[PDB]
Amino acid sequence: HQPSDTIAGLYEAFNSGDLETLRELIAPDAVIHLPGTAGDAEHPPGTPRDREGWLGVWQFTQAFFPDMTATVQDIVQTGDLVATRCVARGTHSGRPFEMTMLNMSRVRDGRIVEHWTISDNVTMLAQLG
Amino acid sequence: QPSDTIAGLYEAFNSGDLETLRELIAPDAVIHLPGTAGDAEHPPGTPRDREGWLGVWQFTQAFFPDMTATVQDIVQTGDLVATRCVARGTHSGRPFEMTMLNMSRVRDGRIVEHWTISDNVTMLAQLG
Repeated sequence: HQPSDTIAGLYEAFNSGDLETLRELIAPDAVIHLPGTAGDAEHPPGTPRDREGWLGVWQFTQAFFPDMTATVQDIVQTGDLVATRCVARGTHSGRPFEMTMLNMSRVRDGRIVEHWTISDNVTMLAQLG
Repeated sequence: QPSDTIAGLYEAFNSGDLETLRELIAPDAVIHLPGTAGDAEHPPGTPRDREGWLGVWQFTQAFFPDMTATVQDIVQTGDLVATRCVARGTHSGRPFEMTMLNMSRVRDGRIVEHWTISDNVTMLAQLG
């Protein structure tokens, strides 16, 4: 049950802003598949990022939603693959939101080497405006 | 096994097999669809039942008639199965590949709870 612990540790580390732990738990050359909403001028929607590309997108999103946190609701493991359902909770200008996130991660030697994630952005927008 | 149920579900969606879909999904299943599947009558974040889900899926089938969903990775622990799928098709001569992530609870060989989200923005970018 080591891969499960890695992924639980990842979301803890994102919530705390713990860069050191993030960089231990994610390989520098990990293949990170972010959703099309994270697409931009240099990286069109289908294009994988590396670790620091992912942490860059995370930091941008944190600037807009400084109190956003992720809590793991379900976790399943088979071999080196871990899938998770999380709920991202925050407020925008004092109005609370709850958004589902689904993730799939490959873990090797206690580090993330591949990750897919998608968030329910439309449901979150509906709750705010 | 729960893995077999979920593999059978995506086969049945690909073939348009309503009878098998209704065998594999309980009528009272709790289906958490993304906000994109929200509607005037069903606001975003409201769960649907089976027939609500099959209603949304039938619209999506009619809109992308050559789209298929293929299970790429599947993980199982107890009654929970998560899957990563790729939805592939050519729509009006433009090819597309979009990731889908799903999580299902299976009980007595039927889906009783399901969460799904698709990478719609990536798909739209590939078509326009």
